[PDB]
Amino acid sequence: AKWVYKFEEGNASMRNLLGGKGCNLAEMTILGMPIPQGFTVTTEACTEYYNSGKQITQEIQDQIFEAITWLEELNGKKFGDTEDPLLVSVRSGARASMPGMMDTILNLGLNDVAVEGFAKKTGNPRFAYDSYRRFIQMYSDVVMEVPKSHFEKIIDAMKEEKGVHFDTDLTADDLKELAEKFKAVYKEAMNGEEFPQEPKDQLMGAVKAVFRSWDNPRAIVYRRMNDIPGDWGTAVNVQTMVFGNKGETSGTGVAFTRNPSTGEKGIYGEYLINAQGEDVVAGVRTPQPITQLENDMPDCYKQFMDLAMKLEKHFRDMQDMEFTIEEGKLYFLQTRNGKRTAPAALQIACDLVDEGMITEEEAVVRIEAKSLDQLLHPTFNPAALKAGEVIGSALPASPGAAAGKVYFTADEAKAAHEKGERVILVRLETSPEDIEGMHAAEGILTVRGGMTSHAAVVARGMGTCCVSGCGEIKINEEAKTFELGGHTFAEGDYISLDGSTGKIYKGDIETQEASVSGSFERIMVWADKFRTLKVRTNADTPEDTLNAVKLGAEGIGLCRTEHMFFEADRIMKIRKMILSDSVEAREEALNELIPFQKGDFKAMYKALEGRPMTVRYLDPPLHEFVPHTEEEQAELAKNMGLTLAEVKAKVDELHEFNPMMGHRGCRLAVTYPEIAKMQTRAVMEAAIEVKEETGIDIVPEIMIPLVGEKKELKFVKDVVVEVAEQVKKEKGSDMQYHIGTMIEIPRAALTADAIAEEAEFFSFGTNDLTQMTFGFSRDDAGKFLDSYYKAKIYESDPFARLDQTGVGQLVEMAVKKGRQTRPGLKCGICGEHGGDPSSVEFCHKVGLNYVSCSPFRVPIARLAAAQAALNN
Amino acid sequence: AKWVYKFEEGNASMRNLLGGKGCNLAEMTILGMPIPQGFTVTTEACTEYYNSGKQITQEIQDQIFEAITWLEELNGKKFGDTEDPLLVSVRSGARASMPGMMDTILNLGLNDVAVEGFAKKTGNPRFAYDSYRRFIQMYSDVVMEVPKSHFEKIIDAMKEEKGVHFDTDLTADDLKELAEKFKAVYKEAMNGEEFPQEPKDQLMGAVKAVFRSWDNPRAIVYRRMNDIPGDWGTAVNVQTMVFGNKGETSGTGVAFTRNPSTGEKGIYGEYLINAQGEDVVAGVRTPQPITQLENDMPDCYKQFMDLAMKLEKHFRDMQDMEFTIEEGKLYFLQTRNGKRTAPAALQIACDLVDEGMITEEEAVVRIEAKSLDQLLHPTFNPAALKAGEVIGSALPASPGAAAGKVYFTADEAKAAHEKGERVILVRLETSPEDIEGMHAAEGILTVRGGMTSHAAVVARGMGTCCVSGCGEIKINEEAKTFELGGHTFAEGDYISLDGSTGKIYKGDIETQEASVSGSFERIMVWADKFRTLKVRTNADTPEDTLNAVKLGAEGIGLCRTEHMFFEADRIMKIRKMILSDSVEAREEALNELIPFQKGDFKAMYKALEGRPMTVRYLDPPLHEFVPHTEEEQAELAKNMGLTLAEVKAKVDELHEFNPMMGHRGCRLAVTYPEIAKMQTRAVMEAAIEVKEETGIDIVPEIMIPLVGEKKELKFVKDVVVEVAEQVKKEKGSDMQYHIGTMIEIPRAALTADAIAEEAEFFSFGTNDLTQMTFGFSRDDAGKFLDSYYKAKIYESDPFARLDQTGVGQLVEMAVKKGRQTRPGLKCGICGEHGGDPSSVEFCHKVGLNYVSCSPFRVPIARLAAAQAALNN
Ligand SMILES: Nc1ncnc2c1ncn2[C@@H]1O[C@H](COP(=O)(O)OP(=O)(O)NP(=O)(O)O)[C@@H](O)[C@H]1O
Ligand SMILES: Nc1ncnc2c1ncn2[C@@H]1O[C@H](COP(=O)(O)OP(=O)(O)NP(=O)(O)O)[C@@H](O)[C@H]1O
Repeated sequence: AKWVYKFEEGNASMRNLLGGKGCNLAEMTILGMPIPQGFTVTTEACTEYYNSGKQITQEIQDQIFEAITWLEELNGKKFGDTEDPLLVSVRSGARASMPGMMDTILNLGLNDVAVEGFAKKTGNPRFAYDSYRRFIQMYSDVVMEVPKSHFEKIIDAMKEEKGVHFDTDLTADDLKELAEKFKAVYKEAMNGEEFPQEPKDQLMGAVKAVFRSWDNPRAIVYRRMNDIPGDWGTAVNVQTMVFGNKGETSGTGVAFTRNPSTGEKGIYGEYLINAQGEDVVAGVRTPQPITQLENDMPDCYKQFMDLAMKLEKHFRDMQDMEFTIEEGKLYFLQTRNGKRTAPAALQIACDLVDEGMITEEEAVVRIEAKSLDQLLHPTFNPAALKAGEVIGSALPASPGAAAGKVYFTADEAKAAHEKGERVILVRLETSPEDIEGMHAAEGILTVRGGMTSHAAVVARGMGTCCVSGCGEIKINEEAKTFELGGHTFAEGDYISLDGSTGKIYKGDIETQEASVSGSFERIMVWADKFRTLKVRTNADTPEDTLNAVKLGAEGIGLCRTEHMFFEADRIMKIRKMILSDSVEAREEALNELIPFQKGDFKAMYKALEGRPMTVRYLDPPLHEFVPHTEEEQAELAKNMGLTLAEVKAKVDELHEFNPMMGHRGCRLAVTYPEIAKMQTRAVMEAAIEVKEETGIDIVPEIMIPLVGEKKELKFVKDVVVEVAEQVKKEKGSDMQYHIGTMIEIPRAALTADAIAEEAEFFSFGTNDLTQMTFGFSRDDAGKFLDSYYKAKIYESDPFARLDQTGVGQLVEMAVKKGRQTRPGLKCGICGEHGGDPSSVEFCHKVGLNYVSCSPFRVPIARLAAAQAALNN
Repeated sequence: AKWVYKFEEGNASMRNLLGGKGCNLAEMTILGMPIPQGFTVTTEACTEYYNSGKQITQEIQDQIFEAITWLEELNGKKFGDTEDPLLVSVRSGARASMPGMMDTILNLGLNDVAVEGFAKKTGNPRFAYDSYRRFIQMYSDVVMEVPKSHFEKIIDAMKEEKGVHFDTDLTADDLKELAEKFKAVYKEAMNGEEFPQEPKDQLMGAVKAVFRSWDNPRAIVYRRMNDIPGDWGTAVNVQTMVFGNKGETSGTGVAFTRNPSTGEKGIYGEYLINAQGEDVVAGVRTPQPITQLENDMPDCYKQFMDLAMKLEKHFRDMQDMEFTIEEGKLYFLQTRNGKRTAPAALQIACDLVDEGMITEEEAVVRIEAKSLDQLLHPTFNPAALKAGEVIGSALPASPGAAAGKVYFTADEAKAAHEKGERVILVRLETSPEDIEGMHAAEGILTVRGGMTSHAAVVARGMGTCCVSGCGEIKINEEAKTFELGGHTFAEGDYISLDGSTGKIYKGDIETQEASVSGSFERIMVWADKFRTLKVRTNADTPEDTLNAVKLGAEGIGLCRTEHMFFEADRIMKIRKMILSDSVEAREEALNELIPFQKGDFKAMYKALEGRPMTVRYLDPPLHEFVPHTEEEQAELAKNMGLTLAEVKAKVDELHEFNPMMGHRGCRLAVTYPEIAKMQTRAVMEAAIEVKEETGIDIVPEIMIPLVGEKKELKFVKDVVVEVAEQVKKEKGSDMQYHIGTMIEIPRAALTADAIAEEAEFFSFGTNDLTQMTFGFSRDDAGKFLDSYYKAKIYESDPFARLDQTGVGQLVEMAVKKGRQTRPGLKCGICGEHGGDPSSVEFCHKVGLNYVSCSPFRVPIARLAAAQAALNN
């Protein structure tokens, strides 16, 4: 059946068939707009391809060519024809937006003859070859593997030798020449083979390699970053060209109907006099401000002006738009919802709602939950900024205060950042090839490329400062240095940028905390209103507490209690207990902890103010609390009066093949019910008084880690209660208090109906359940983990994102089961997953009471709650 | 309800309710044997009791005393009266036969007063008073907690002060003496509270206790061994007492209806005049052969014999019977299927099946499959035994070559077997309390006790050797020595024990392999004829295939690949490989093993003779295939151009916190597919060659470990399928092969449906699965497991008995979801749960094509796969 569609034959509501591109392309057409005519091979073909074993069925290929013919007819020219040839572009696009990640080829169907036809038919040879070097360039770079630098340097070395600065300055001589060299590049790079002369070769060649784009390395990166199933595929758009390389009254631009950094109303973008779209999107040549095209083409801009506010309305959201003017005749190639900063993200929403185009529901919904992390990135200290040593100033591509140490590629910057380093990456061009870098880096500095460049839209997206098109940079790539201002910067040296001023700095500038702005707060009342999951916070100190509470969090979900045991005033008391041979001896020494931890629990409860807290009883194994240093073993052995060969014997004894799975947690509490009881008293006595002290009521939750058998937790909770019951009788407190569990071990989940006979609550630590379920531990894992992403085996970080398909089955089962035995059972999530919005939604969906996250993630959790509800 | 049944009110089928010892007194009473009329309070009382916060209800209490009144009427004696009292036995016997794991009290209904009325009645004060110190004893111990260490000394402090060598020798006044001191002993520990003289209060206090028995520490251990469920509890019996301790015409005993060790046919059992059963039973005295009762009183002999033969006949099973002569009269007290050894248990069945009394089927179902482990126990080297310095000798109460270092208490013995010693237990007596020892002991040596004893029997069932009743020995528990014939021995001294002669040996006698009787071989036939499961083995070498094979093993279910690097001529290569700077350096270093490994398979392929083999690829992390010593480290560097700095650089890096959850197994081939190829080559080449030579058909199974994702196994599998077809092209081979996957990560059995699409078989490596379903290690589970069993947290050992409840869930789910996409899907299990009968059944029942257990456990799988085929 139909593998090929015509723009007119389609609409925005046909996105899964033709992409966001051909579905807005079609849409733009059906809007009557000046959109160059073409067709789309649907994402079904892409699929057929991989199952046609990276090939095109005789059927799907005839439809392509059959459709091409159709374009000829309409245009009045034949494909890659000899004299008056039809010229096409071969564009990609997935179901979703992944700016500059996949590839596109331009001017497809110029052979060795047609360029002469072309030259003569347009009476413009400068133009013909520019478009032909451009074909061999793009085509060979993408269809084959021949990299840009080659073409980038050749097109370089030649303007040098020729003593020219701009592309617009090469003669048709140099371009025909360059044409020759570009095919030399090709014929070379591929042991003999010469550049495909038949457009039916060119055409099929592109379509295929654009399907292939789907799995570019960089594409697999953007997809993980944004939870995109690597299986969707991409459609290939075949669109009849419109040429901007045709002179002064011709040229190419891209724009956002509103600011994508600031959020501000009114056009934003760039344009490039006499140029094809690539140079601009592809961060290859630095273009000028859009105000130019306004000034020096007051008409084509007024037209563009209208059509932009059309599309804004038609789509009811701020749009990024690709366009070309060919000889004073403006053309719209693309439109989409611009990827923006979170600060921007929010401003627009409030705006559109305020104006009246979108509701308060549509707002909360569209916002990319994760970008909220940006809103708490530290900004510069004014005085420090005002004293930093300016060395230069380029484009404010992406906002942010980025102080770091320079690397000249991505893989390195990433590694430097994955060491502990704060990295600033420095690059010739603004590229989506460097996405591994841009993400790693605190900041990005480039010599060329504009804010409209792909990378930029995407950098504004992730939350990476950018400063682009700094043509005053020299990059010394053998030396691994670069020159700007007066100096030369060595790899590792501190530069600092400001994606807001644009001004660049030698050195490393101070950063203070950041302010949370208005619209943020407006947005925050809506989610808060539409959501039904409560947002907790993983937090172990009153201070961590105040921070989350300030952001707008409702309780502590996980409050870990291992630091109460670690600290100088602490670590002795516990160390004593471990070396105690008598049980009373162990009791006795832990006891000397009680005034300490109770004073902790009071400091917390004070900060807490009646919000719930799930306190986490002692997690890890004793050997985490013993001295592995002989210095502190001998000291210890005197502190009590033993031979160092007993304390050394104890550790040795407590030591473990696998720490992840020792006599730890609930298995510990069992053999040493004493620690259980001790923490019971502190919590209770701290709770009771701080209620008696503040008047605000408290209902302690007590959480037991690493359970997996009902009878196990049974034994343990029986202890706690007694202690809670006595502390009560003593004090004479009627105080409600809950005892529940961590569901972190599968069997705990698998038997959730047994466990629930005991657990008053369930707390899901998928951090730990994901280790157990997967079989790898967080740490040692990294060893394969990246080799996995690049290979498409895990399309998400199981420790960063709750693996619903597997780990998730357990999460649900433990709910469906736990609640069957106890229907009014509360459940929470508290991992790192507790703040990933995929995890957050899913948790709203399998029936959670709450999610808990890091203080500074509470708002990702709150908006991610807002949307989990509305979307169901 | 009817919480109480007269003996006449019951039968065989009321076993779960009357308990075992219930349905037997009922059964036997109906057949009308000389059973002393008593009555049975039901096992449901046990439950009601427990449930009732461990108290007795009014109705139960009422139901008891009412029969106590019926009990009087027949006896013509008002219970525990003063002039002519009614004296009862309060006995315990669960629905399961846990010999002497349970308490029972003799002679309840006696006190200072009633004792006197008895001696006036019975006109025999030495007896009258003996039985009041007995009841005083057996009560103080069971209901309270006073130890036999005490009582058994004041008794000896009397047989020394009164200068007698026997208990018989003691005048009624020593007993008037021995009696009170006992009460002195009792009160001492009861806070100034004395013995109860309440024929009523004594009863309730006694019952309560007998119900409490079910959770007896020995019991619990015994319930962990024979898989008895921990919720069944115990029924309780109050029976009229007859008297073996009256005179020279009275006496007690017990006798098997066949040799319970060697299965020999005919009567076997001992006897003791002038004592109540407990003497023989508790292994507190040494009895004489029943040959004795044959000369003394041959009517009672001949009475007894007949009923033993009628008893076997009625139960179609070698009975274990208890009798007590009260003055020329005989009285049957007890009966049960006679716990035997694996030897005997095969014997009888074949005999019973011959004779014409049990079906071929039956023969199978009722052989404790797990016992066949004794079967392969090594036999004392005959030449080395002909040398053996025999020092003394006694009752061969249980068979076997027991050899190892001696300890004086159960725990000293067990704690020695933890470290890994081969221990021999040395005891005053054979007692059912010394169990942790009987389990960990290679055999046991007691000064006093019979072959018809409690512990004795439990020794035989376990397959544990026991030489009992060696009057010679003198234990010096202080110094921890014993003086026997030759010399005095020290805690740890090596000796051996021929349990088949009860001949002792000074020294650690050399041992050797053992064979299997034609009786085993006969049963093995009846196994296969009846089982649905196939059975393979965990085998790495031709020696161990050949071994497995001949035991019944069909093919191999799990061949490990590790030694192929472990080994001498192998390790340099993987060591050469790890340190390889290039993939090229790898492949190079790698291909050098192919020759080594290739034969290592051609080897196994002439050994399987067509039997299928499951080949696990490499599993561990590289840090295992390196020198973990710093001397070790440098020596390899000198051999490959490097230095300590370069070696440690690796050996350091290769380090993981938890290597169980490490970059290992399937995750290795992801980043180093060079091995997968290498391994695929070593196998594929060897297969055909051998297939082509012998002319036997060979179809390789290949199994990838630590798979938890579908895409994950295909990548490794794709690597495999290329090398495989590359060899097949080379050799012009059509050799089909199968690529399956272990299932040992929980995320695989979860997503079974996805996995089976790529994997041609599931193989259940139950062991890491357990370790991960439980969230803990086995190498590390010593430190709490003990608590857990003792505390009843865990009933069974999760690393030996397949956990049907939790882990079993994933298994089913795996075979379900798995077979939903590959109907033909073969799945087998290779754990240590592949030689556990209980585990095997669940496997049978769910649909595992086969089971695979270690070569020396194949006869257990066989029988068990046979039993479970039937019993389902
Ligand atoms: N038929 C065409 N005629 C003239 N210019 C075109 C044509 N098709 C695409 N372009 C331009 O060439 C550049 C590349 O096309 P495009 O398919 O949008 O890829 P991209 O913009 O680089 N990445 P993305 O926008 O996310 O798909 C853009 O500037 C387009 O506007
Ligand atoms: N009413 C009785 N009269 C005489 N002897 C009795 C009586 N009741 C029990 N006995 C004997 O006392 C001894 C112990 O009692 P018993 O209830 O059988 O526990 P056990 O044999 O020691 N262990 P178990 O076999 O598991 O129940 C046995 O030797 C009995 O034969």
